[PDB]
Amino acid sequence: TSQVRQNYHQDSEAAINRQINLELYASYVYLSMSYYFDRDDVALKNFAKYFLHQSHEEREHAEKLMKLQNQRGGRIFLQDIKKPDCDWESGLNAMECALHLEKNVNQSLLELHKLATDKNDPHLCDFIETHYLNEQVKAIKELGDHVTNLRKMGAPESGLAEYLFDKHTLG
Amino acid sequence: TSQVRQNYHQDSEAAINRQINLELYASYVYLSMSYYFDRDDVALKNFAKYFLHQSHEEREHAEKLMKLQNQRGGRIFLQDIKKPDCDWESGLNAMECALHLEKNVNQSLLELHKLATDKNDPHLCDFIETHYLNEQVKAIKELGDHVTNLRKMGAPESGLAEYLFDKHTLG
Amino acid sequence: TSQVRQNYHQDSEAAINRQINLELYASYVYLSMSYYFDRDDVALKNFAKYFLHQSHEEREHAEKLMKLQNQRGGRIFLQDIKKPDCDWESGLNAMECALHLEKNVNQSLLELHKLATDKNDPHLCDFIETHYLNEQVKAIKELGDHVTNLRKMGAPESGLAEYLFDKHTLG
Amino acid sequence: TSQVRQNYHQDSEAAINRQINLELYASYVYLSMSYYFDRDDVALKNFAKYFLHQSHEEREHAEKLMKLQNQRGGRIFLQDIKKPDCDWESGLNAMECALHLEKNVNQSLLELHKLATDKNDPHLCDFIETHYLNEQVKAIKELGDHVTNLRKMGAPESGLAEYLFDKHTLG
Amino acid sequence: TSQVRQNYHQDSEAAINRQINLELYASYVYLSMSYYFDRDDVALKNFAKYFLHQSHEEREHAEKLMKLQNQRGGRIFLQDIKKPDCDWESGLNAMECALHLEKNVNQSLLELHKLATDKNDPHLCDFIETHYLNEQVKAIKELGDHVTNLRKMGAPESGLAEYLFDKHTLG
Amino acid sequence: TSQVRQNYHQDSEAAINRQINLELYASYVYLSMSYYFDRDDVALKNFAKYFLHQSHEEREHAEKLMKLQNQRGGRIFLQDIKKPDCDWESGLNAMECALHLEKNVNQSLLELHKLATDKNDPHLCDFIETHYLNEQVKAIKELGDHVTNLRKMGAPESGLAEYLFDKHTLG
Ligand SMILES: [Cl-]
Ligand SMILES: [Cl-]
Ligand SMILES: [Cl-]
Ligand SMILES: [Cl-]
Ligand SMILES: [Cl-]
Ligand SMILES: [Cl-]
Ligand SMILES: [Fe+3]
Ligand SMILES: [Fe+3]
Ligand SMILES: [Fe+3]
Ligand SMILES: [Fe+3]
Ligand SMILES: [Fe+3]
Ligand SMILES: [Fe+3]
Ligand SMILES: [Fe+3]
Ligand SMILES: [Fe+3]
Ligand SMILES: [Fe+3]
Ligand SMILES: [Fe+3]
Ligand SMILES: [Fe+3]
Ligand SMILES: [Fe+3]
Ligand SMILES: [Fe+3]
Ligand SMILES: [Fe+3]
Ligand SMILES: [Mg+2]
Ligand SMILES: [Mg+2]
Ligand SMILES: [Mg+2]
Ligand SMILES: [Mg+2]
Ligand SMILES: [Mg+2]
Ligand SMILES: [Mg+2]
Ligand SMILES: [Mg+2]
Ligand SMILES: [Mg+2]
Ligand SMILES: [Mg+2]
Ligand SMILES: [Mg+2]
Ligand SMILES: [Mg+2]
Ligand SMILES: [Mg+2]
Ligand SMILES: [Mg+2]
Ligand SMILES: [Mg+2]
Repeated sequence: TSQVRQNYHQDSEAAINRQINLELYASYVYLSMSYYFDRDDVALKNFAKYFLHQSHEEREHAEKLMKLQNQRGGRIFLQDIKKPDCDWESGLNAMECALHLEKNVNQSLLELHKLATDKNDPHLCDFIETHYLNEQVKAIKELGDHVTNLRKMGAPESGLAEYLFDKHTLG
Repeated sequence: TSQVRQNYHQDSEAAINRQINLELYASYVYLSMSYYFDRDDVALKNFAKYFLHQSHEEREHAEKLMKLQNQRGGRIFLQDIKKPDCDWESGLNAMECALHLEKNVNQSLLELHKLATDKNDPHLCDFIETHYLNEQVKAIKELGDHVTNLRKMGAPESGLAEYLFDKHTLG
Repeated sequence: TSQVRQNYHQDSEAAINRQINLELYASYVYLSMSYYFDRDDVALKNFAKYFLHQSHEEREHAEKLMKLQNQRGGRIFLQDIKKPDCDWESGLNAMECALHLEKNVNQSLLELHKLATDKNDPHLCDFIETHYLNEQVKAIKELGDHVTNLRKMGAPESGLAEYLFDKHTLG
Repeated sequence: TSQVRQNYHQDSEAAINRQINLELYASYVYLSMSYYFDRDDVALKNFAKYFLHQSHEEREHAEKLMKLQNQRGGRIFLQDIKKPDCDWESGLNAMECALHLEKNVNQSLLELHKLATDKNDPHLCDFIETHYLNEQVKAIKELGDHVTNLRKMGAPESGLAEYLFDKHTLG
Repeated sequence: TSQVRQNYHQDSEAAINRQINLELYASYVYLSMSYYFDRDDVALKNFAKYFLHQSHEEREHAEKLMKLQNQRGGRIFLQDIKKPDCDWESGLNAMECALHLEKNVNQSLLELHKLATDKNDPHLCDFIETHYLNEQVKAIKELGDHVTNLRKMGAPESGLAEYLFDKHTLG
Repeated sequence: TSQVRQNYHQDSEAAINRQINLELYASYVYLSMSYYFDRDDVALKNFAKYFLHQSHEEREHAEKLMKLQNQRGGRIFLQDIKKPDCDWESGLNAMECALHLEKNVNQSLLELHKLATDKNDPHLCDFIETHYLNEQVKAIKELGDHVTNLRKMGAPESGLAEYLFDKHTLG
């Protein structure tokens, strides 16, 4: 029992542990997407850099939830990080799968907030709002914008489209 | 139907469209107040600059709600911007009408927040808190302070009062 | 009756009030065009910035006519700002509608100048020439140039065209 | 009755007055703790500076709640500041009493937030979250860390422990 | 019994403890005066800053007497800080009450010096002369100067007077 | 079949995929060790920073083997990252477990080199020598040095030992 713990429910402590695992899974998916574009048979350098930066951001999102667990007096509990569920076939197909991943992560964060509201934990509500909810909203909007451009340009059939998008939008 | 929309109720999307129209109406009122003080028969230069800056701020408040509608996957819907409801007769009477306008805009924002709370939209609650609620509180306090000074100085009878307030408080 | 008024006809004072309303209407149309390109299903960032800058310019054109009314001893009279008359369907269709708007605003300014010539108001003629007539001529030429490029590139069918125009001409 | 007051309940106005008194009491306790370490029979200079800085922070927390009362149109109501409830016997015993004080102040702030939630005051909820709740969480964690180090080093029996902690952790 | 104590009488040690309490009471009175001028129904910003600076100075006067108690080998003994004895009704009435407070604090310091002279404590006499007696003389003179200006200007009836004093003398 | 592949055996391509998984496992172990020292009941800040830096280094070791797979024309194949096998009980016990981990990673790299020598792959031998073998030798030596210091200082019984090591060697 922690000398610092106060107003922190056991169900919130477990939900934070489940959230950490998800953030580490998203980092793994973005790492797989990055090295697919570094292959000699795909070769889109800016797509690779974009997905590698997204992988590093998800690892920072996980480390800050681990900081929070200890700040409130909970105890961290880790599980296996699952292999990504997948072949990426093109620049367009990868951005669409990244859009569905960020919407999944956003649904979990909204569920975590409902729980923290039921347990009357206002410090935890503000933590989630401050550091996670507008970041997901901005990230999902950006991926939607990217998917729209690739399609209007002629992807996935026009191989010229993904090459020029690589230079102008990601470059 | 929007590929980015998530946890965003149709009633919240309509209430945001109504909010935009109000912000544009406040910009119009402040523009009318500014050019009344630029008249040769009134001639208070610092009152004119103060009200013109307030007009530009309300236009920025409107553009950021239009940014938000698109971020969440809603669709903007515009209506006519009504002519201001009015003659401004003095520096004091104009500050009192500006105080009643900012309290009207604050009542609408509080209603928008109650709705967003009923629909369990925590990203929208935090958006309103972060960018709108303490700004209205600071603005209403400032106008109250200004009205109190003009009255204690002898306005609207002392024409010396509004001249000296123009130089010391707004100058 | 104004201690500063001289050689300033009542018909010129009313025509200036009508001109102000038009400038504010053009600002509203350009604001609607800007946020259409910020939508997740269109996503042309440079088209959005171009139309937002045009909206701010029309608001400056209106504020300077309000300055002029007071300089000559007239009195400002405001009316409702009408909702824009419209769906924008593409980058090309929006530039064509902007070209027709700037030609409408130019026809009103030419009518205002004919009136000021009939009333032998040479200060008002020079004001319109100095600050409004070559600006409309330059603006209409620019929009004509933009429309010509989009068509020759394959718009509105080639979705690649509007993407590349966004980067090279507006970027 | 205040020309600026809006959506601000009498029960919230009284609870804010009670909160101010508590913040001033915490400043007084930290001032007593500081000068105990400045005594010739204790002589821990860095312990004295640490507790004096904590006293100044609590006085800033009180002044900002007094600013808030006036911002919302309430009226400040002051009571006597009670003498601290105490002999501090060592560096360890003082950090443990500071940990219990910061947890008491946090329980009052959580009660104030529940009240503001019942009265549907969202500006007051965000004020408390922004400026008070993560500060208490960070402060309680820091004191827990300090207590743990002193005990593991051999306090309160090892007089070497508190001397070396003074130089390395607070120095 | 203190290894450092020398030529320091028990009656001087108790009189220093009583002096500390008074300095903390003066800080509390100046804090109440400051936030009265921050109210929306008074609104004199420079009066508020002046009284807040005076509150911080009285807290420094108290901390230096606590430093002195320990320097000479005495032991600090704290009592409750009483609520201020009061409604401030105007800028003039507040300066007059501040003038009577600083004369009360000066009478206590003169009594403390008589005692230190009877006990032949020359280090304590010089301490009081160096750090306290000319400061009270300068402070009382300044308040007398301020009261004289407000009255000659027409206070408390002329509300213009306190506004202009706020800008010129305190601004 | 890869247009760039040359002198690169299928058994080497699989052994590189197994090596990647191990590097990611070591990053996970070092991340768990870091947040154990950030707990309020342990509180060794420099131990936490040391283990977090080691976690980031192992992730860089993995990304460079993924770069190498693609450089030679192989294809990356990912597996689940296993949860760490463990309670860390003290600073000493954690350094000893880190020493055994780095010796395990070194045994795998030596096996990978024997295989690359059997298949006469000299580019792969030099890659492993250049970027991995002296790094493990330096890392194992450093951990041995750390374990020796903690024991000679009195760990795990002397809680003073791990505190002072935290400040002098890691600080
Ligand atoms: Cl708890
Ligand atoms: Cl939805
Ligand atoms: Cl005329
Ligand atoms: Cl109210
Ligand atoms: Cl003595
Ligand atoms: Cl081969
Ligand atoms: Fe991201
Ligand atoms: Fe994330
Ligand atoms: Fe404003
Ligand atoms: Fe607004
Ligand atoms: Fe233009
Ligand atoms: Fe124009
Ligand atoms: Fe603190
Ligand atoms: Fe506090
Ligand atoms: Fe918030
Ligand atoms: Fe003073
Ligand atoms: Fe004093
Ligand atoms: Fe002297
Ligand atoms: Fe390492
Ligand atoms: Fe490694
Ligand atoms: Mg599996
Ligand atoms: Mg935010
Ligand atoms: Mg009407
Ligand atoms: Mg909330
Ligand atoms: Mg804020
Ligand atoms: Mg209509
Ligand atoms: Mg010209
Ligand atoms: Mg008592
Ligand atoms: Mg915060
Ligand atoms: Mg009493
Ligand atoms: Mg003498
Ligand atoms: Mg002197
Ligand atoms: Mg297992
Ligand atoms: Mg080498």
